Amino acid sequence: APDTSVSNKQNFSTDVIYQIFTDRFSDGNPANNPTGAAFDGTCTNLRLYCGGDWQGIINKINDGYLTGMGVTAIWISQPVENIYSIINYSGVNNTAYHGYWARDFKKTNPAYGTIADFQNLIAAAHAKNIKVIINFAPNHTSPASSDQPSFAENGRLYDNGTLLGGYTNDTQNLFHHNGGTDFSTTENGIYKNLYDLADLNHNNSTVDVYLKDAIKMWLDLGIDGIRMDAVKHMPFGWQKSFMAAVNNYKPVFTFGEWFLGVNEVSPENHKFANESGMSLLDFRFAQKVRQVFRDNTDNMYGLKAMLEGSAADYAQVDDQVTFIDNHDMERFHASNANRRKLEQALAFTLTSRGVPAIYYGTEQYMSGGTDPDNRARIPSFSTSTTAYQVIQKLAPLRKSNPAIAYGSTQERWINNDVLIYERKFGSNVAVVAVNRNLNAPASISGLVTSLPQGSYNDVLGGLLNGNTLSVGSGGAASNFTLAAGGTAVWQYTAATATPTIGHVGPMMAKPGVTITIDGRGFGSSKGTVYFGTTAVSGADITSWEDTQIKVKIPAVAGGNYNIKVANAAGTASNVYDNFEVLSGDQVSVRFVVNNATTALGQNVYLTGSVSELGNWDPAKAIGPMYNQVVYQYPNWYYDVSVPAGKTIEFKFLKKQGSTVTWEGGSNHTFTAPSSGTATINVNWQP
Ligand SMILES: OC[C@H]1O[C@H](O[C@H]2[C@H](O)[C@@H](O)[C@@H](O[C@H]3[C@H](O)[C@@H](O)[C@@H](O[C@H]4[C@H](O)[C@@H](O)[C@@H](O[C@H]5[C@H](O)[C@@H](O)[C@@H](O[C@H]6[C@H](O)[C@@H](O)[C@@H](O[C@H]7[C@H](O)[C@@H](O)[C@H](O)O[C@@H]7CO)O[C@@H]6CO)O[C@@H]5CO)O[C@@H]4CO)O[C@@H]3CO)O[C@@H]2CO)[C@H](O)[C@@H](O)[C@@H]1O
Ligand SMILES: OC[C@H]1O[C@H](O[C@H]2[C@H](O)[C@@H](O)[C@@H](O[C@H]3[C@H](O)[C@@H](O)[C@@H](O[C@H]4[C@H](O)[C@@H](O)[C@H](O)O[C@@H]4CO)O[C@@H]3CO)O[C@@H]2CO)[C@H](O)[C@@H](O)[C@@H]1O
Ligand SMILES: OC[C@H]1O[C@H](O[C@H]2[C@H](O)[C@@H](O)[C@@H](O[C@H]3[C@H](O)[C@@H](O)[C@@H](O[C@H]4[C@H](O)[C@@H](O)[C@H](O)O[C@@H]4CO)O[C@@H]3CO)O[C@@H]2CO)[C@H](O)[C@@H](O)[C@@H]1O
Ligand SMILES: OC[C@H]1O[C@H](O[C@H]2[C@H](O)[C@@H](O)[C@@H](O)O[C@@H]2CO)[C@H](O)[C@@H](O)[C@@H]1O
Ligand SMILES: OC[C@H]1O[C@H](O)[C@H](O)[C@@H](O)[C@@H]1O
Ligand SMILES: [Ca+2]
Ligand SMILES: [Ca+2]
Ligand SMILES: [Ca+2]
Repeated sequence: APDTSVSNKQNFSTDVIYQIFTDRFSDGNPANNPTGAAFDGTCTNLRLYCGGDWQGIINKINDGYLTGMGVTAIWISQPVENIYSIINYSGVNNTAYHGYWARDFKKTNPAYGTIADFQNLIAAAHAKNIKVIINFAPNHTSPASSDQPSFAENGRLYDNGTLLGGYTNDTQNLFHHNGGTDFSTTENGIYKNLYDLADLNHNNSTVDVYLKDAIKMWLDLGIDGIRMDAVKHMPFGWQKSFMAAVNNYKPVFTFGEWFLGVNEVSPENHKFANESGMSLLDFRFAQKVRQVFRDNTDNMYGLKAMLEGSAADYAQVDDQVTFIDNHDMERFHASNANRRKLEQALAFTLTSRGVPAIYYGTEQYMSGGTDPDNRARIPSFSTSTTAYQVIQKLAPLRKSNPAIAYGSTQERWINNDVLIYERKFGSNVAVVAVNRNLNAPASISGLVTSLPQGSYNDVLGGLLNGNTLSVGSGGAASNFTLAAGGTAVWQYTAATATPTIGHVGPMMAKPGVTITIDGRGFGSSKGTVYFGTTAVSGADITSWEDTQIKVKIPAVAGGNYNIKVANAAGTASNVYDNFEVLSGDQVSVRFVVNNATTALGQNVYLTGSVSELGNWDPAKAIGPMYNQVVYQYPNWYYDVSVPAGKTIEFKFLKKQGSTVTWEGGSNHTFTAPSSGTATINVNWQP
């Protein structure tokens, strides 16, 4: 099957996602509507259930609203059963309409539908070439008070109906009891509660095994991707072991939500996306887009800086999920704002690198402040809005032109208000011109592109005042006027003679697992696949065609490898780096080191005899470790994904910058569990 097929669960770069807040999209089955005080059929009280469900999504899939827009993927509110409590927060009733208050990860939220409804949704979507992503929030259960068990459902967690435990009398330690986070430090935000939500303890074997079993159930139901909620708030090492569980079973595109504020560029965020096994919602992209197109707090130079910086900071920038707003931000379109601002932000996002995700209702020009005002019921299903047509014209390009899906990004013209950028992949090219200045045209002369000589029509057909482009020899464009608020898209596609890799997924798994290599120019005859210097050919290459290769990871030592392919004739492709071969199945183990004193700025790290611990290379040591919440300095701790059942030797390090101080004595040793978790507690050896 081609890289663009709906069956490709490992690659969403050729897709356009539609963010569906289930309860607020379409009530297709009034019969499963919550009743009484938990419901408001008029959807005036945005904190109660309005009725939106999966039958409704099925209907909008079948009547062409989404397909007519060029939408090829959707993500939905967490599907698992939530508490049924109607909580009164300072005079106002609140319900789990948002799906974030889980009580049973192995059952569905009856308000959204039954398991059968979910199966029907998966089927209906796939029949229309639409992939389905589910929100999954393993960080917590629901609102709770240990001193007041009668409050809500006490954060109780059930396993397919069987009560496991609640926040009160939590002798099993299924949850954390360290108060609420103030977001002062990453560690603080991980081992303390978000709001009053019962924080799950992933170091508890029951919890660990339970959540991994739960996600497998959903994987078996046919989901095509996972949107991990609040990933900045769970142990990064545990999440890696989680992604390993997913990838070593049935790999599907996964990304997490890690909020970044305006002007916030986070190295931790980059590292998580680069090493966790999942990508992230591109807040850095979203926030800059809002600054430039919405709030006028930066110009095109800032937009360019964001594009160049992110392409360098993210190992797989093409896996980051882009957007201009979502369920937590104020809607991009302000009540009194010119609609062209939203339309340009949309065109920009749809033609930029990554995986575009449009928040439901954006195309209907919905406005609204922060939660819950940004979650109003979609006002209409009109295909006649300009925004709807913008998506309709550009969304399909991610499928037809690989430059948009996998291409590099290069600025070709720029000033305060204008940015003309080029996407390029193999012989494919796309040039996008945007003039955010709604009052002043711009004279574009000296524009040089990779477009072959000829005349190119604006793919938007002048919808956003774009124009035709005339390209001479050398790719030099003839002088033209870019209209005020003008947005144009010119593109070119052609066969690629040389094997070219545009995407690989998953990027982390153990030997034997099948990975998907997408691109162009692979040829129809099986060639060769390389993991580092190791060559794979023949039977282990399950299938091979021009745009997609399915190949089993060879049994090489755990580590980071460069992926490359060669066609049947032996012509080698470009290198797709940063592929992590795991040493085997993974388990999350907590390492605790006692009496490791340090100077301010100096931190303790973990190193060991397996790639998962960096194979003794300090530059790849695990950490910086923590020393405040669960354990206190001079004791440090960290949760780490390590190969199950392996006997591992390790040591701790104290690092100040790249300067390293090693534990003295012999290596520490332990054997990781075959499943579940474990805690290894040792003393720092001088
Ligand atoms: O020994 C003493 C005492 O200890 C224990 O009590 C402590 C608690 O255990 C501990 O958690 C802590 O709780 C306090 C909080 O730290 C503090 O912040 C405060 O919480 C308030 C909050 O300030 C209020 O704003 C209000 O919260 C609202 C939100 O503002 C709304 O936006 C809404 O939210 C929900 C969203 O609508 C949902 O979409 C979803 O959000 C998700 C996002 O959409 C998603 O993008 C993101 O990634 O993840 C989010 C989560 O999935 O969920 C949101 C949360 O439900 O609604 C909430 C609810 O109104 O109210 C909270 C609660 O009052 O106050 C807390 C109480 O003090 O500190 C406690 C005391 O130290 C023991 O439990 C106790 O018995 C002991 O006596
Ligand atoms: O955002 C939170 C901060 O995180 C990081 O801080 C870590 C330090 O870099 C790391 O050295 C360690 O800090 C411990 C000190 O090493 C240790 O000496 C002692 O600190 C003493 C200090 O020496 C003394 O002068 C002062 O009077 O009392 C301190 C004790 O409170 O304990 C420190 C831990 O409590 O761990 C830190 C994380 O907990 C970032 O480096 C920092 O920039 C961030 O602000
Ligand atoms: O692959 C090559 C070798 O790999 C493994 O060796 C690793 C060790 O097992 C591991 O402990 C670590 O070694 C560090 C020491 O633990 C640490 O004490 C220090 O050693 C210093 C020593 O303190 C000092 O007295 C002496 O003068 O210099 C030593 C350094 O030369 O740093 C060590 C790291 O350099 O990392 C080793 C891999 O680098 C296998 O165990 C080994 O058999 C392989 O040959
Ligand atoms: O002609 C090559 C040149 O094109 C672009 O330069 C623009 C510049 O961005 C505009 O602001 C204005 O100064 O016109 C120039 C072309 O004459 C590229 O930005 C530049 O890198 C490239 O060399
Ligand atoms: O600062 C709070 C928020 O205000 C507005 O919604 C901006 O568009 C957004 O970028 C910012 O994060
Ligand atoms: Ca309903
Ligand atoms: Ca947590
Ligand atoms: Ca890369």
